[PDB]
Amino acid sequence: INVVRETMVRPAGATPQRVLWNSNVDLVIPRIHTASVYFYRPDPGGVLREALAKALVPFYPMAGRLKKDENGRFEINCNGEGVLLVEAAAANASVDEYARDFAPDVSFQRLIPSVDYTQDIGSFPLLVLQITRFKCGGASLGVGMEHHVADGMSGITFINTWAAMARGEDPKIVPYIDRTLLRANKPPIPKFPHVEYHPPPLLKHRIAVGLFKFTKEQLQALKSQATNTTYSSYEMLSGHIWRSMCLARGLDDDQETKLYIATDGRARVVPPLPKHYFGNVIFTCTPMALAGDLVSRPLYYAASVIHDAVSRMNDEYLRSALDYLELQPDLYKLVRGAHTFRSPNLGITSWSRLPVYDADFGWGRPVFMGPAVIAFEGLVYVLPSGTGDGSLSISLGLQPEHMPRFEQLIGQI
Repeated sequence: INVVRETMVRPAGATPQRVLWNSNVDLVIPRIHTASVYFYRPDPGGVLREALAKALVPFYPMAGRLKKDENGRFEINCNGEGVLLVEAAAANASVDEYARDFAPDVSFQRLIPSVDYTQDIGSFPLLVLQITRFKCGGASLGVGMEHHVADGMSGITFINTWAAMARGEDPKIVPYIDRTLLRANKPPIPKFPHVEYHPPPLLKHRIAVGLFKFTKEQLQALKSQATNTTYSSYEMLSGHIWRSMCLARGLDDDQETKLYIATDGRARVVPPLPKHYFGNVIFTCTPMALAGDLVSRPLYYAASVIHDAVSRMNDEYLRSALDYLELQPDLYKLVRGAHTFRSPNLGITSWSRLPVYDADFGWGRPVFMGPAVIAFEGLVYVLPSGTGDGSLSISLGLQPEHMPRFEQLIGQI
């Protein structure tokens, strides 16, 4: 990959010099990962830059820097120091030479800046953006965001705002920037045990990435296997992936397994949070069951443990977690990235609700929106459909000798 330019873009002007306090859910997050790649194709530089500065007027926390206070608690120091925007060019080109089946791999890590977090926090950009053009109109947007500034939803809002501005339009949107709403009460009064942050079950006493497609003529069936109640397609798919991995890993029947589902609390908090709330609201929801009960009983049981676990996270339960996390012994060791989604556990983060394919700059809309590289096993990305099909794709990492099976049980609905 060749590089034409590298610019540290700061807001167009007039930005507050805040220091944003961060809510407990603004601190417990898996690392600074959350990378993303956007793939474009032809349709029917001097503008992408100024649109970023214009979009950094309302979203000034993105142009800030990471900082600790006197207690070591992480903050967002609104420096206005800027966001890194790179415009790359590839000689070899052929976007699908490059992306091929769009499955994540190390070559996607090259559509993204290198950046050393190990350095001092106050002097790396919280967000980096790369624009890599190809041979006949292929474009690639790489996004690398720090978790302590905003969640995925608030990050996609920015990319959409940036794209809406580059189109020659205007944002309409003012972000709500105040994390004191999710402040735990004084004193913390937990009402639940909160097994979400309990240690995961242990397996009873590098890798291969896999991208899998679910047509619409597959999701129909899952809705056909639904019974007292009747569950939804995503709840079936999720349990289907839970069921498949429990069989792909050859788990013993009496083993406890844990599914780490990220949950958006913006809508279930009373009173409801403001629109365009800028921050991290992602709460953890962990349904659990024995490995045998998932795979021996019908698929609607796997949704039963998933649905009843998500339906328990009401305003009384979410605010009880904020009080709960205030009492934890170490602030960021509940952060568990590299070996929590080990066997027999797993994690499923879904993007089937974020307006992902709304990043039209003028080159059309994305054909692809997905993660750059799979770090390790256990994390399932529920991709959204771009062609309006009603489809649903998933990307996944597993041990090299569990993927050949996992591919065989996923295809059988």
